[PDB]
Amino acid sequence: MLNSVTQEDLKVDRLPGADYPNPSKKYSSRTEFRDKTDYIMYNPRPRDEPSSENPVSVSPLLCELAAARSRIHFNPTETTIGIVTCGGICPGLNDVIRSITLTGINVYNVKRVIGFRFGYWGLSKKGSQTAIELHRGRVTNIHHYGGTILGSSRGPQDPKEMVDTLERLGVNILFTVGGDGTQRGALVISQEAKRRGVDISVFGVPKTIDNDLSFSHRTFGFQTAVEKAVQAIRAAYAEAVSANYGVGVVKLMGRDSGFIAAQAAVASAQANICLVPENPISEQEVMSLLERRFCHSRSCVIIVAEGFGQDWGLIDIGVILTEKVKAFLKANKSRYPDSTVKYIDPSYMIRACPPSANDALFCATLATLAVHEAMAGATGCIIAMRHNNYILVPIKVATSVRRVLDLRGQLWRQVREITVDLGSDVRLARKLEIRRELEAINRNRDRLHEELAKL
Amino acid sequence: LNSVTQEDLKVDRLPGADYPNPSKKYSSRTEFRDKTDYIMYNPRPRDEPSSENPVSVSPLLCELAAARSRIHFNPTETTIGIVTCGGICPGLNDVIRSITLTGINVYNVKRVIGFRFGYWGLSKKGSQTAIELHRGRVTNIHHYGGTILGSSRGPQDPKEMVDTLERLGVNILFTVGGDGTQRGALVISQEAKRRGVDISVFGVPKTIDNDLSFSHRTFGFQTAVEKAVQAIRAAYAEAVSANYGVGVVKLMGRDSGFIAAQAAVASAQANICLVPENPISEQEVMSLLERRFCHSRSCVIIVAEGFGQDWGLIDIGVILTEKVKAFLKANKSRYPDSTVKYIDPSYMIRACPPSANDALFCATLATLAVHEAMAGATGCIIAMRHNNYILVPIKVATSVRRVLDLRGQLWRQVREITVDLGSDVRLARKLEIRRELEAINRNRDRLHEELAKL
Amino acid sequence: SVTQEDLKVDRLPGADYPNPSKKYSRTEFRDKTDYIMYNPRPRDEPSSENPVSVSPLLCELAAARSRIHFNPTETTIGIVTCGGICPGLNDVIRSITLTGINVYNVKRVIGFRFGYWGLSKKGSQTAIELHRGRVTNIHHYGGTILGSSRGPQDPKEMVDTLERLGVNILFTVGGDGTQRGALVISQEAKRRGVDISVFGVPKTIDNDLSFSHRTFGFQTAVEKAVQAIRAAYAEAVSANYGVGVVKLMGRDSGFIAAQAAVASAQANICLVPENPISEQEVMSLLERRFCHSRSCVIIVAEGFGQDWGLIDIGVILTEKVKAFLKANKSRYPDSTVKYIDPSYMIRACPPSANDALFCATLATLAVHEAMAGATGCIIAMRHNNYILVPIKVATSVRRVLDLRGQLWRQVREITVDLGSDVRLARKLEIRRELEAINRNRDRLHEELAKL
Amino acid sequence: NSVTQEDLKVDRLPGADYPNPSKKYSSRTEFRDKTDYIMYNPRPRDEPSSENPVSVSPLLCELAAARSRIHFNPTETTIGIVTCGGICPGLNDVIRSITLTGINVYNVKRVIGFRFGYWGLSKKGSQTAIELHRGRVTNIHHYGGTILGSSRGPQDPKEMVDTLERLGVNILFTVGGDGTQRGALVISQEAKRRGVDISVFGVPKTIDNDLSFSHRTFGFQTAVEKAVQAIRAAYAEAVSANYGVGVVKLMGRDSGFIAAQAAVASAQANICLVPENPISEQEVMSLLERRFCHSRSCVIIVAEGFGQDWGIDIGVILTEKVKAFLKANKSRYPDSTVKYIDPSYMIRACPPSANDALFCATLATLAVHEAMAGATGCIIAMRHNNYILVPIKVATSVRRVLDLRGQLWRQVREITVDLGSDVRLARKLEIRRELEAINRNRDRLHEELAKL
Ligand SMILES: Nc1ncnc2c1ncn2[C@@H]1O[C@H](COP(=O)(O)O)[C@@H](O)[C@H]1O
Ligand SMILES: Nc1ncnc2c1ncn2[C@@H]1O[C@H](COP(=O)(O)O)[C@@H](O)[C@H]1O
Ligand SMILES: Nc1ncnc2c1ncn2[C@@H]1O[C@H](COP(=O)(O)O)[C@@H](O)[C@H]1O
Ligand SMILES: Nc1ncnc2c1ncn2[C@@H]1O[C@H](COP(=O)(O)O)[C@@H](O)[C@H]1O
Repeated sequence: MLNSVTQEDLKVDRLPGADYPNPSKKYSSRTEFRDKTDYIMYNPRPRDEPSSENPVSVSPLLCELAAARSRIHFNPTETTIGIVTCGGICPGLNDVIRSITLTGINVYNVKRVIGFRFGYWGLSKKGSQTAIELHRGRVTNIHHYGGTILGSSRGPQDPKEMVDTLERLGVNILFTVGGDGTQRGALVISQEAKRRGVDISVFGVPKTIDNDLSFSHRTFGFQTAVEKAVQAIRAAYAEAVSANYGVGVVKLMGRDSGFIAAQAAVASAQANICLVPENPISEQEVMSLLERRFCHSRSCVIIVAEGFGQDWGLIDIGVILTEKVKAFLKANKSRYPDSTVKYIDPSYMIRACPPSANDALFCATLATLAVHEAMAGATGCIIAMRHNNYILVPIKVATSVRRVLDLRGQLWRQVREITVDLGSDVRLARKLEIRRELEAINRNRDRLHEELAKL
Repeated sequence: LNSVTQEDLKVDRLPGADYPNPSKKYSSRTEFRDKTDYIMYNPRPRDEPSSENPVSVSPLLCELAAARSRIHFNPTETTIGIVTCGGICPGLNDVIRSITLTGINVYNVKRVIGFRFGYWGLSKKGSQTAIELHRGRVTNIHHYGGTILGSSRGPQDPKEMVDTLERLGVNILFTVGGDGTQRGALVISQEAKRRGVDISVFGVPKTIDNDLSFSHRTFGFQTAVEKAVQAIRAAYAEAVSANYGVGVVKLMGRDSGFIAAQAAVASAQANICLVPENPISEQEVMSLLERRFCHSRSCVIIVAEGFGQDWGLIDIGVILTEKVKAFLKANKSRYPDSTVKYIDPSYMIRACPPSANDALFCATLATLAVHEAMAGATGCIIAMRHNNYILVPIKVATSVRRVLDLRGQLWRQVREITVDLGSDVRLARKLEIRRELEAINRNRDRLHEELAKL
Repeated sequence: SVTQEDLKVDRLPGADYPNPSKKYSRTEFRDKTDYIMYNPRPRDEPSSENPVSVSPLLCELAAARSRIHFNPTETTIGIVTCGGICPGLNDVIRSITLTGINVYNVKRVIGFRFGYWGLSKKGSQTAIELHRGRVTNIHHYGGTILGSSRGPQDPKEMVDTLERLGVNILFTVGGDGTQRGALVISQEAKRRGVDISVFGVPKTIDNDLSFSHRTFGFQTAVEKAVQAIRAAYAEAVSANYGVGVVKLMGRDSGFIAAQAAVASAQANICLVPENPISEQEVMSLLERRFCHSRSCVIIVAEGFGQDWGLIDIGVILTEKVKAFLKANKSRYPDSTVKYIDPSYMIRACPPSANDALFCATLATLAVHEAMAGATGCIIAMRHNNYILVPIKVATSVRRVLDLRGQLWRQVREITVDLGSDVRLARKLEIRRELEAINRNRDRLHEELAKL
Repeated sequence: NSVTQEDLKVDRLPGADYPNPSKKYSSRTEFRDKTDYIMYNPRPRDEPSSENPVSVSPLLCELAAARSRIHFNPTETTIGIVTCGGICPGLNDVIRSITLTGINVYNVKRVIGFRFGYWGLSKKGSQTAIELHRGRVTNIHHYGGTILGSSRGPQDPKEMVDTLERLGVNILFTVGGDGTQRGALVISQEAKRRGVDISVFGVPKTIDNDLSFSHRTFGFQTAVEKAVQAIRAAYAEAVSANYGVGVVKLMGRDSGFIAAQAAVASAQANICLVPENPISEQEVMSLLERRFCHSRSCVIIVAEGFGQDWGIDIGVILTEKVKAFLKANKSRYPDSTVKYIDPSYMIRACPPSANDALFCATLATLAVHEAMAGATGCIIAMRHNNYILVPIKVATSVRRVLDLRGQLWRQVREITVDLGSDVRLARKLEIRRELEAINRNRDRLHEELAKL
């Protein structure tokens, strides 16, 4: 499916012609704009052992790098930019709206920037009345608060009606901020526009807090969601450690992927069990890990992605896991007397907020390069990040496959180093830990008796 | 330089891997590594896209860090030492905690020792103060700033220090510190080899400035940016609250501008960003200020501590503030009742617990450092490039300092948000008035309509 | 019904020792009991003579005393934390310990583990020695280093433990249940003629203590509640006809819901147990908000609407708002409802700076007054001063929002009313906005003429 | 205080001809028919008797509340707002709550924001004045500074009342310090002289919490929150060094309220230096050397107003002198380190704490209630947990300062180092307490280990 992917699948569509010079006065000289397309390897691992001659990629694939171009497709002073935000909100939405608007105006001096309201609905004939004019002063402070100043909706709309609106308002570039659904719909707008011979770029900024985009290592807002998940885990840990046989359960977003659950688990440094849809395990296996933790520890923290254990009945795995942990501890009152289970569901608090500084940097940079490349005629593509570089990826290939935790990858390996195992001798482990602690006590006893001898 | 060879990147291994990895953390024993895996130093292709697979611009391959099938040290007889040197940095306690817990929870090591107050803690007098790091001692240390071991800047006698490592039975010393510390670490490694003593010395790079070669990110850097942004928000609030207000923020960056540059973009409020890599004159700075003040009533200036050392080691924050005040006083006629507010957050950007993303990074660096030291790696540091954890010999890592690429992606992003001298500011304001009048008129129309149906 | 005798704070017999504190001259310790008025409102108009209280009642002020009941170098302090955790618990443990050691140089400080269970014969084995180095950093994280439990224990068994370990002062950190049990320990100790102060630090995040304006951790719970409301508002304002529902703690009182509502500055409806209103009245307020606004934020205390069918009012209110909006798709098309329950996140955290100050001060004065023989009482705050209140009166009556008080009045100024003409209001607001647009249009056409 | 009940009598514009239009309260009984009072000092003069207690002070302060009858006709009323002096956390919250109370409660005709302090009411400056409608203030509470802007300067009172007349302003809210409120009283009096119907009503802005007839000013608690952030950093630097010293300078030109509360709130302070308690260079170094007897780190908090006799930036000077002292004593304190943090404007140029947002909204809301009800020449303040009105004249006569015999300063001294206590005896007893812990732990561990 992913080994099915060819260099042609990664070839980024360009509208015909680059007839205008880049007006940007932001770089030192004109040599810092790009004459030609530069690439980066999809997989920078070598195929063979080190030789005398240079290394060769395991993969045939090259990803197009995003940068400001010498020659652009759209005449800046006649260009109108449209922005639309679709689906659930995500930290940094306002940062993206702000940076598209300011890059369009401060760098390219575009005629006009339009904000379509409440998702694709804003491009319907009735909805287009609500469209707002984004001037520089309108976006100055929007990055301080959560949500989208434009609003969102999950619905699709009639592509014919939507391209009617883009024509009527003279929109030459539409930036679609949304998930796979939105970008699939964006590609349909691009194709309807081409069919009518209308000069319109449609350019996607991927919005998925779950970080489940293929050809991508990081989507905007994900790191912020982890920051907030850690806040919920700290609370769960405080509840759990404050009880004799205390259990803290945190449910986090992750419908089909466990990236938030896994990173939050490691980042918290307090997680004992981490449950993700990629690693389905039974009720009985979970309770085994709990009873193992309780052998020589009096508290347990369980992180569960909302997508985990859908076969345990779209159902609330947080409530169900909490019931089953309570049921298990009640069945074993003799071993775990006066046990307590505390459940935390931070739900929307991890996505409905302003971004972390690192996410603000990322949002601004994604938005800025998106405008550079759309001005330079890029269409039917998304901007993404891989191996620390900003790349362009056609929507078709990006929306064909969902990314998921590699259970043999680096992150999941780190999760297993901090969580409880069934393999290791827990009695032997406690025996050695008592020795390490007695050695500390005895060195302290000695250093103290010494200090006390000199008063 | 471009005179770096594959041999410069070859990571030293102590002789023998006689023990199986005891780790019970992974699903099966196939998830440990039989052989050394590599990643390209430069994953850009040399030629245009062909029929055959792409080829690196660079000959160089960096060794990837991972848990190994076979390890050099007998876990239940192994003693780990930790020492923290130099200025503190967000995540120091996270690193101490993760070395300790990886050593104990994964490898079941005999003992973990924390040497106090840097290399001084391995001197004969200083070794009395060494503390026993058991699991219960490190449980909560990640909640607060600084180092539970303490630091010092000083070097010590390598002979005296290897005496201490022998006497206390230390098999692995983790050196958390800057180039100075890692150069000294390599000398400990070599003194140990000279005496035929079985000791790995393994570096965790500590530099908040993110100025490590063969590296894209050092621990604590992202946290320093988070705190720099806090100082810029304050500077902006002061500046925008005044008619012709100027906010000046000085940030760390002795020889590099990574913190200044990322904080500038991350704040989204910066107008001028001054870094040692791009020396410009007093007159050029005041030009950018006067340009900002053409059609704006506030200006925010970020300055790295290393910028403008030629302006007559010296506090560029205080000097830049004096000169901006002097310039605005000389021009009261154009800029009446101007205000200049100076913020130096200094140690507040490094003396704190890490961001979540830095906690993840610290724990992962520390964990892989223990895997690789157990597996016999010595005279090297762990680092991050292109989103992967790699090993790099200390010799090459300490030969050259990393610095902003003025033609790189970050510095390009800084210039998109900051003031330029090239663009017509009168034309720009003319067009912005048009865009704003169009907004006002569409709103005026939607309102006259809503009002007709009330 | 409360009399001056109900407020008389019990003192153990004798003050035979000088206060050893070298922190302050000796004139800054107190010779005699000082008081503050329960109600500092005047009975009569302003006169020639000084004003006179509406209330006969005087509350005893807390301060370090010249003469103390316990011999410091022979005194052992016990600490126990009971019930659900609360922001600043570790700050209180830390300040009791450091005041005991740094100020009074007490022999020993013992931390009983997991609530009153820690003073049972089996539980007392787990008791920990609180020396100065053990508490240095505990204020950086949430929960209690001692642990908690809800259970009571045999008072006879517990006073056995206090005798065996030589505990002279037990600090009981907990709610009314805990302090009622604390008073029983105090009385069992007196019955056996054993020299033991039992002194309460009130733990209730709900701020529902009588003879009190503020309990520790409450302001921190509000800080975290506001975080949940900001998220609810971001969800709601990002939707056409969006509704954000936040459930907050408040089993019997609405202090958190009310303060969070005002502090957020984003609340449209605030539902508290003190003001029971019907499903139909709530939906009336929603439909009123939606007349000329596209978002609504609803704060609901967990104790509100228990007659709507112990039950999760957050889930039930959310279902009913969804049901109401679905029944009215014609007026509110593509409406969305987002529910946030921050639950334990508002109590399982380190305190705000203002709560750290409060916790340290409560704990420090608690140690001063227990050393000075105070027993069977709690320390509390009224009218910006630290006071002592006997447990008996403090545990007789629960405090609840005054619907005619200053806070609830402020909640109603920011929330939607049924009384006002919404059409007239929108008419005038369009005028105010058009005046802004027209002045801006003029200032811009001018600036542009001189470019 | 030579202060009399007459000094506290709050001026009312003549007439209350309009009913309160507020539909926010359940019924009309929740508005106030008459002025209610609270005692300046609620401490009793005599011991508990049969009869009710009597105040030590003759003074009664007027309580702030929404009134049954108001002076200004709401639908013809224009509110002006001006922000003067250095910014302070919650400025935008105050602008927002004045605007929303004016519009949502009273349905006032118009709200005007004068820009860059009193300058905005000058004839040239009034061109820049902005229209505050409901939509303009929705989100301003999320960020620091003032959307109106500030300046320190006074202006011609004649010119300013000219502007208020021309624009039809009936209420001017003056957000600023004593300087601003003194100038506000002059506007009030110039308006009265011309027989023009104008309330001038002050919202006190001082982060230092140095207002008389007041226990808390808006933004103070937020400044403490941020000061603690600087102290945590200082402590991390200091504890990470052998003989480490962290020095934090905080605002406090004439008062030490921020320094004192930050010291206690941080729980990490060893020395706290405030202008109210001037002590010598030699006395400071005595406290440092005492801390270093049995501790390896010291945190020193210094208010900017401390040690003006030291012969100016007290932060830089104290740091130099501590370095000089430790260098003179290398033998006792080898490889010592001193780290200086000046958070300066970071403690005031930010959005408020939740508790300060509550306070700002409440101050602003009651300010509008009372100005609509004809109050003028006064400020709103908080004492003993209640909102009160205080004439500007008395409020601007005297500065408030730490009581060195008061409750807060006593709490500072409980946590800081003393010279009086036997440090050898103290360490002896602390080693005993720690050995008792070690021995109980050694026992519990040998036991657990015997049963595996
Ligand atoms: N290598 C590691 N890095 C970071 N956190 C870890 C690591 N190993 C374990 N942890 C976490 O740290 C906690 C230590 O507390 P405890 O398990 O009670 O000793 C464990 O519960 C894990 O949640
Ligand atoms: N492309 C961009 N992305 C992010 N921040 C930017 C960008 N362009 C400008 N900014 C910042 O946004 C601010 C907007 O304020 P103003 O220029 O006063 O409208 C500028 O001063 C910059 O600091
Ligand atoms: N006097 C006030 N003080 C503080 N917040 C208020 C006040 N009046 C209203 N609010 C809040 O501020 C919001 C203003 O935004 P909007 O209602 O959309 O105009 C209201 O919905 C209330 O939550
Ligand atoms: N009663 C108290 N309440 C709060 N903080 C205190 C108290 N006594 C001392 N402190 C602070 O707690 C710190 C404890 O660290 P140490 O002095 O090393 O034990 C002291 O340095 C003071 O800053």
